[PDB]
Amino acid sequence: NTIRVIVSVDKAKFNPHEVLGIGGHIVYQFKLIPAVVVDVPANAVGKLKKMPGVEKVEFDHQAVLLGKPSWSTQPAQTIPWGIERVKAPSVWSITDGSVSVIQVAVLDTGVDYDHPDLAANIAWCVSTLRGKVSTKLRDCADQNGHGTHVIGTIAALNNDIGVVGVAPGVQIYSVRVLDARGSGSYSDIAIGIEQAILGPDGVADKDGDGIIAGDPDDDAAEVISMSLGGPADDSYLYDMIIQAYNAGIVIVAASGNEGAPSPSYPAAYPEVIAVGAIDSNDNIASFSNRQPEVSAPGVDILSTYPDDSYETLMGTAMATPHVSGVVALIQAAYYQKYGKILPVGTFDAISKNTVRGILHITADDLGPTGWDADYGYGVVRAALAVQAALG
Ligand SMILES: [Ca+2]
Ligand SMILES: [Ca+2]
Ligand SMILES: [Ca+2]
Ligand SMILES: [Ca+2]
Ligand SMILES: [Ca+2]
Ligand SMILES: [Ca+2]
Repeated sequence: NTIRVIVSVDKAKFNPHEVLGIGGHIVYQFKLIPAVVVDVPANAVGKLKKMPGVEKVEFDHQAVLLGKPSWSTQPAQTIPWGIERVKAPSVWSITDGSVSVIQVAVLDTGVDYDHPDLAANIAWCVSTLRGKVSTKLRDCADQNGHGTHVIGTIAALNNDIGVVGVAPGVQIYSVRVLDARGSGSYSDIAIGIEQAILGPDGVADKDGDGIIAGDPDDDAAEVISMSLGGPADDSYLYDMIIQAYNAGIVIVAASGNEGAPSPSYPAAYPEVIAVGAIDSNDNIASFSNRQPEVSAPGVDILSTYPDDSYETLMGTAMATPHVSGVVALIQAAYYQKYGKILPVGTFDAISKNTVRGILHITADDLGPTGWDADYGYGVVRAALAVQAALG
């Protein structure tokens, strides 16, 4: 019948009605890139490619969650091993992430938005599934569990129940881009990245000052966390990754669980921090795809899970939110002190002047000395990173 594609367009020359004319459907017109998600009959893909103003026709590829059940806890608050491993709790007196301009967007299976250990930190929920952007909580709710678990590793509340996140005061945007089985289309994921930049108010840079992340006048997230991965590198997705990066947003993603030689997408992009998984003995997990940028706890990870529950999962998906939490603590501390955020930085940054530079120099260097193919620069450490940021 119909196939989903994403066209990159010249906006002066492209007419969406010409798509409608061939028996297609306009799914989503991106605000931040010159591209449109459309459905067209198979027979019309040729006609699309020749339409005026159509510069590229790309097909809609699939990504999957990167977390699975490993195999449960007392009634009091438990501190999962990985939260102490990334040296987070000592930071909280300085900041636990509750600086008001900071939000972390988690693009995943949705969230148990009323979970007692998460609810006070869930600031906004949206779903982009099938290219239909919804802020109905019933569409945003997690039907899988994975997204709830990831968000609790970042931001579960520090109190007397449940668990606790790396940045337990930080505001979360849950952006639902993966269905009940944890599969997601690249189109929905790119609409999700866009929504994290646009934020609740639907405008990227509302006062027109060119500042998006770290502007208190805007509601852009400062961190986008993607515990998911795909095999394809598509130009429109990368264009959206670059918009986020250029908005000053730190992007973090799981390297993948295939023990493959390099990270999946979007982790593999230069502008994204790829995260590998360690276990509780500081060994790299054998499933962890290699050549990550940093590594973090990703085996036997206890966190929140629907409905008002807790679960132990494993995968590079569980490692990623540890790193996203550390980044939130870095930006929050930096803003608290200076009234601005740090630049994101690059894959090979090695200075205290960028988020990624801090992460790399303060990471616990494991296995062979320096960056290696298993650990990346090593295991992220919040207490040291914040010390570097503020120094
Ligand atoms: Ca913000
Ligand atoms: Ca708690
Ligand atoms: Ca906004
Ligand atoms: Ca602004
Ligand atoms: Ca401003
Ligand atoms: Ca090393």
